[PDB]
Amino acid sequence: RNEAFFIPLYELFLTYGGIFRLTFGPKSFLIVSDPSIAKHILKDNAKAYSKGILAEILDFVMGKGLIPADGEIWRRRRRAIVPALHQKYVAAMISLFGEASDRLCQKLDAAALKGEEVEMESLFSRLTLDIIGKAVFNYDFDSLTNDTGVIEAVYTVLREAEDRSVSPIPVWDIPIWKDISPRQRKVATSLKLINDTLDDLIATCKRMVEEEELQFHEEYMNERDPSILHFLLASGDDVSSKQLRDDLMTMLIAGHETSAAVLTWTFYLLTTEPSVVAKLQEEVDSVIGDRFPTIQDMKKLKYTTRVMNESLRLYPQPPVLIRRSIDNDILGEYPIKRGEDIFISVWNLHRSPLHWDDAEKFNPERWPLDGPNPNETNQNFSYLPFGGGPRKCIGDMFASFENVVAIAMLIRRFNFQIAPGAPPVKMTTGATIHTTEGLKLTVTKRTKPLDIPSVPI
Amino acid sequence: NEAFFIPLYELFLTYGGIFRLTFGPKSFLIVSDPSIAKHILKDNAKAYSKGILAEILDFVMGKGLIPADGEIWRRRRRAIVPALHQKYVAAMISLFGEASDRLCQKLDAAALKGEEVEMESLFSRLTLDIIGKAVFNYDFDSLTNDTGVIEAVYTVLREAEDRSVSPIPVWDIPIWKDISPRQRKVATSLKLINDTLDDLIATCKRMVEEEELQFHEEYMNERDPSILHFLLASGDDVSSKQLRDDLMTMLIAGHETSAAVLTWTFYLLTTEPSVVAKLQEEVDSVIGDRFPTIQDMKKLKYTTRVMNESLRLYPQPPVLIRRSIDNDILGEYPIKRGEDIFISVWNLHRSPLHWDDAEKFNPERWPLDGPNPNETNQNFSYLPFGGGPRKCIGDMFASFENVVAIAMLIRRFNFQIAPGAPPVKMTTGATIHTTEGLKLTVTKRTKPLDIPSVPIL
Ligand code: HEM
Ligand code: HEM
Repeated sequence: RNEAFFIPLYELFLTYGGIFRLTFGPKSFLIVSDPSIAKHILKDNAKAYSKGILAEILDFVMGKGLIPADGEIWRRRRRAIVPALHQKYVAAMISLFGEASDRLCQKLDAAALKGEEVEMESLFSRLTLDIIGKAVFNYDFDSLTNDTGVIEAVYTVLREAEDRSVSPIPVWDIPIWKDISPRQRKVATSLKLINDTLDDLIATCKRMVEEEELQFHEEYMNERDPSILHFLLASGDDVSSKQLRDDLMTMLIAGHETSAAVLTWTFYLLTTEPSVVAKLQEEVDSVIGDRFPTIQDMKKLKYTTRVMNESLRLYPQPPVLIRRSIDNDILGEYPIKRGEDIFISVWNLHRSPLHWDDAEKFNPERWPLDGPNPNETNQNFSYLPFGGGPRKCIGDMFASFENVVAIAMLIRRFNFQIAPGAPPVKMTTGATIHTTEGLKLTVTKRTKPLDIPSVPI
Repeated sequence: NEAFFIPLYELFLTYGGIFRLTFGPKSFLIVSDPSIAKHILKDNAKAYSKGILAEILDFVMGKGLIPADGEIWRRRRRAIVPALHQKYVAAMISLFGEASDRLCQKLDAAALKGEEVEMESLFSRLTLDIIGKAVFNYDFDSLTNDTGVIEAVYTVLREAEDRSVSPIPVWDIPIWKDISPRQRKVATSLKLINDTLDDLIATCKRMVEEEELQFHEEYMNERDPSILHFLLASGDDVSSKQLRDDLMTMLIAGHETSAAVLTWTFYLLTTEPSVVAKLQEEVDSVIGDRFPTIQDMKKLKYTTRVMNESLRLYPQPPVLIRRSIDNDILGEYPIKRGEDIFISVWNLHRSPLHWDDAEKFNPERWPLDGPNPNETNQNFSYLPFGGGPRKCIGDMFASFENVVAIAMLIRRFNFQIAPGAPPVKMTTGATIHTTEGLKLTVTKRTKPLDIPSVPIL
């Protein structure tokens, strides 16, 4: 169809190797699928690269215009935000993960009783939105149940950004010159709605901070408002309201669809291997049963963690990392000048036959169950679930626990199967990998071990 | 590939004078009915804006994405129109004369070396040299030279034509990634043009202060008869930015339009030798080698018809873009606000239902001594200069410009399609360009009353 462009890039990769140039007219793109070269760009010589095309496109959509900002502004804000995601914060977020997942479970119980089919991708999107809003700026979207102005303003921003997501493979369409004016206006309206909502949250929290008798420190957390926003305001760092709003927006977007896609593809993947569902159930039944998981449970949910590890391998979010050279460099042996637009295919890295045995196989036990958890260091940049180098994910522990909690709880409560006559599960791509027409599943209440024998009348 | 108006012609033959073209969630109304076009363009013009075309043009020209108050232009149009009075147009005939003669000198040289000429390019230079002088008293000398400012004009032109809207999809990578650099490159060219305009304004402001002439409807400083001078002598309170914009508007409006008319006229002439004969016969008789004067204009009847007929077969532009800004009825069909409309002038001009032998180059389809054809005359089946409140203000200027140019060239030279010349095909935008140029063979014409000539052995 209008295939996810990383599929053609995979085929081209098998032929042409870990670095090749894609030419189309007077413009070209470098496609990097070599772990060493990816490590060079992302980590060893990261300072020679910007986010190029992706940054420019994203800035335009978000109202920041066509002038690339000083990169040191973000480096500064990132340094300020990272400490907010400390050990104690992540532990407190586990509770939020549990209750939010339970709300989804309530929705699933209802659908199961009525024997209805569910579209899981949509539901995972609502769940993770509710989580990130609460976690980041202490707001309850309640998108699992409602569709409000701000909820719709978020998805309008999302849909628009994804529609502008860059692909080096030409498609059949009318140029969008005619569309710039109306699209930017519609988006601007949605952004103002979100920003006004954020403004009310900033003000509310500033007030809570002034009235506090708490010393700020690296492990600071007001227990009544443990959000990142609260941490940032208790810091005393001088930041404009515009910048702070922009930061909250960044993490909302970074932390929403990412986890939703990971849950979606994990559950798709689970349908393809019943024996994996078996091991998963066995662990969850033993370790947590019906309990909301706690920080101590995370170490013990080993097989669940690996399932997530393996899902992110087969379906990376995003499947491509965009860069642009801003200085001279050598990629392997190949000299390059400033101005090269580069696509690092995480999809190719993760599924490379040269670096993975049975690359297309869903096998959570390809990394020893009791060994170390796989990461970009571990796997020599053949595995990049959370990126690598200075621009890597800052929500990686947050998101790992979020998804382990969600998977574990759901797998405890329900049996999931591909619905009869459900649409085929195909991919579209952007910031994350979406399904083409949803993930339609049959959900039934699971008969748990140690259930009391039941007898209908 | 094809100029999109070609498929719209075929669709028009099937579906008639008004139909909806659908592609996804968006659609365009294609109007080819003279009555409906008269309704939109004239009778109920107030229910329509220039929609997509205006938005696309505003962006490229540095005016952003919020449409200005339409009343601003209506005000400025009222101020500019009086500048193109009878006395002014007469004085421009001299300029038309001398510029065409300069092209003739270039053509004389090429004939001597037996070189082939690419006429579209040369007509573009000719009309650029004419419009710059007539509008803001500047000599581009593009017929002889290549400067930065000349290149800045064509850089703007090329970009605008590349963004010109087509309702028919093409095969390409979306240009979201290119918005920032394109906007920047153009802005650089625009600044160069604007700085030149600023210097011209200043020179003229001083010349106006030190002159002792009363302003009136027939005002014209004989030393600087340009439109710019008239506007400054008016006393109209207008900002420099606005004035610059007006000069840009007319530069663009009066440049490529005439070039395309000359280009397609000369293409058409190669297709009908008997028309060239009649043309030569008239020109030999009426003006000979003389530069035409205002009095010659009435007498150059067949030349006028050749131009009339060229504009019929190759309208500039081939489509007029509108958008409904109120409710309306198009024929019988009810319409809401927000409809994007393409009036196909190409279809109107070539409709078999309204023209006998519509594809035939026949300057005598309007009786030679009858009235000159116009939008009133032809009941909106003929729109060389548009119609209604947004119609061309340079229509008399341009009609004389082209008659002068055609007449002189046909007096002096024989033109033929060059051997092995590229095929003449069409691309489209604000005007109809050829795909690969109009390569012609040019030889000095043996005129009646030429002294018998004998080359030396
Ligand atoms: C399964 C969930 C997630 C995945 C797979 C993921 C993945 C990634 C990846 C691969 C990058 C690097 C992109 C690049 O280098 O171009 C990134 C960046 C980032 N992530 Fe995540 N992420 C997830 C969840 C989160 C969460 C929950 C947060 C915050 C609470 C977050 C915050 C960020 C931020 C702020 C960046 C930009 C860092 C920078 O540019 O310096 N992410 N993410
Ligand atoms: C053969 C040459 C020309 C042709 C075929 C032509 C054709 C047209 C047409 C069809 C329109 C109306 C477009 C629409 O309604 O969307 C128009 C508008 C206009 N023309 Fe011309 N034109 C020519 C030369 C000129 C010249 C020489 C000038 C000025 C010196 C000029 C100034 C303008 C202006 C300012 C407008 C905009 C009117 C408005 O929006 O109210 N044009 N032209």
